[PDB]
Amino acid sequence: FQAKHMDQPLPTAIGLYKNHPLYALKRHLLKYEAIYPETAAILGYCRGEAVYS
DNA sequence: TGGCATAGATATCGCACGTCTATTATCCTCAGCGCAATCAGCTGTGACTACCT
Repeated sequence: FQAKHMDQPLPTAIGLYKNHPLYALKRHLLKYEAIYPETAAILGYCRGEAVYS
């Protein structure tokens, strides 16, 4: 099931990345949330925005 | 027959509305210091009495 889920390239809507464990966009990060490491792998690009786990 | 203007279906991000929890100061009340008019003991005054000449 995890392998099948990873087969999805990226959702079509930026809003789908909000508070999503597999999506986790940049703008949606809360006050206490930060990307570590800052050199993490990019899962994809949605409308110019990089996707991180 | 072939390329592109234009009408249809579908979301989509930005903007505003309803709601909550934070991680270290403020406010009544009592025992101990004061200020203002009587009253008793210290001090001053008058009289009793032993002592010296």
